[PDB]
Amino acid sequence: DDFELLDQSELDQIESMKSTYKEEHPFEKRRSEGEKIRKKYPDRVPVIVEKAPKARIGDLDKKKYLVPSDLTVGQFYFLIRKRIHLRAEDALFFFVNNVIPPTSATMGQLYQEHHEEDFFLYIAYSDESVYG
Repeated sequence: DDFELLDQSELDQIESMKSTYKEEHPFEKRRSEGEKIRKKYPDRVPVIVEKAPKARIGDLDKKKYLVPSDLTVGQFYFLIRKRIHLRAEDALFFFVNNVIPPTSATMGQLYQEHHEEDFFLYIAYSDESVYG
């Protein structure tokens, strides 16, 4: 009948993606490490990469990556996929705040828009194209 007005704010209402890393490392320790690493490497951003709970592909043992601010999401996909156990026929998707980012985005763009108050950017991955 009538139009439905979609609002960007809806994206922000979803609950945060799971992060064992956040839960098991006290906030102040994370924030101190993130601030220090940002000062040390002004051309890089610190990223935490974790499996979405519903993902059906292999887990990732190493979570902490320091990435060039100009690396693109497509390049990051290549590098991270190399480290996960999945079939060539398995898919791989990344999520930042529950949303799949563009292949063309840079890690510095994602970091500026989405880093948390500990100065880390959190990315989840799944073989499914929805976070859960």
